[PDB]
Amino acid sequence: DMYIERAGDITWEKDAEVTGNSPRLDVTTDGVYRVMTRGLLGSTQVGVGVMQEGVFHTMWHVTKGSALRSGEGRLDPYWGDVKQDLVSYCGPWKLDAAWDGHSEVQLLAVPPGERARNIQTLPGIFKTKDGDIGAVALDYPAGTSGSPILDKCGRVIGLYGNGVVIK
Ligand SMILES: C[C@H](Cc1ccccc1)[n+]1c/c(=N\C(=O)Nc2cccc(C(F)(F)F)c2)o[nH]1
Repeated sequence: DMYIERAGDITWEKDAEVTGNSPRLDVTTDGVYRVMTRGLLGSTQVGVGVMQEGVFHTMWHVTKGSALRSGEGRLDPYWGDVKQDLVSYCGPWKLDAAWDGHSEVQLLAVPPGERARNIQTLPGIFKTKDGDIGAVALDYPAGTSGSPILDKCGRVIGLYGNGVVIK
């Protein structure tokens, strides 16, 4: 039994936390949800995801294509990609926004057993083997993966877990 419970609103918080890990630039209803999996003993958060325009968005490794219970209703997967590590439920992919490249972002981190929180940060670019990946330099536990990363205009520009390749 894999299910979703709501974590909070998707907003750019003006008085958000600011990380010391990076340098500064200059001196059905929508929201974030915890993807859970109940067991014999207790319950355990496997990931995070975004509900937007009647479509639930998360990463493939969280659910692995499993149907999600949502209180009374049930959510079947519509589309996915294993190599990109993405999956949508109830409709096609709707998060069309992207990082501009010259701005700070807010990670709306939704960690396991802990409240949702915005952390402001400048993304770095890391030359990995087989790509220059852009990433937010913030280590959160596994189960936080799928947490949305936001721009100043409120839009989800990426999901936390794996970085983003640049070509
Ligand atoms: C700290 C750790 C570092 C790490 C990175 C990759 C592999 C292994 C380790 N890390 C980063 C992370 N996620 C993102 O940075 N995601 C993201 C997605 C789209 C867009 C943006 C952008 F807006 F910053 F560019 C970021 O998850 N973990």
